Amino acid sequence: CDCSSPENPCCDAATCKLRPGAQCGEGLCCEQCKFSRAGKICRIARGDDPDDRCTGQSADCPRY
Amino acid sequence: ECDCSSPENPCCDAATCKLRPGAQCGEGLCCEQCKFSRAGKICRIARGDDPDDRCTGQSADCPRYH
Repeated sequence: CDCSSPENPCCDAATCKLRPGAQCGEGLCCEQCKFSRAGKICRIARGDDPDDRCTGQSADCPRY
Repeated sequence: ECDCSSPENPCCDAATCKLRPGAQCGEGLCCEQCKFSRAGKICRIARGDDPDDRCTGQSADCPRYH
């Protein structure tokens, strides 16, 4: 399934796959079942590291 | 807090539980030896007329194509 919970409205109940038009159902870079905009900051870094940012292409917040 | 779900994962420094030097990931269909898979690698086979899902080259998840 594309959603770990059957309560999640981002997935069609009948198939447990993403509902029509949906790109995601969870993650720091998921907003109303769509990918966050590319470059949205999703993890604050410390020391001299760059902040992590959303890809536009995925719902996880990857290491930059 | 941590970059790996399990302390056994060698992709993370044991002392900090953050990604070891040079690592980009520790898990996921688009993670290969603690590095992101190449952009466009197929990571989920689709059916009917759907495009297959592909790795981004900048994340370790396998996202829905768009």
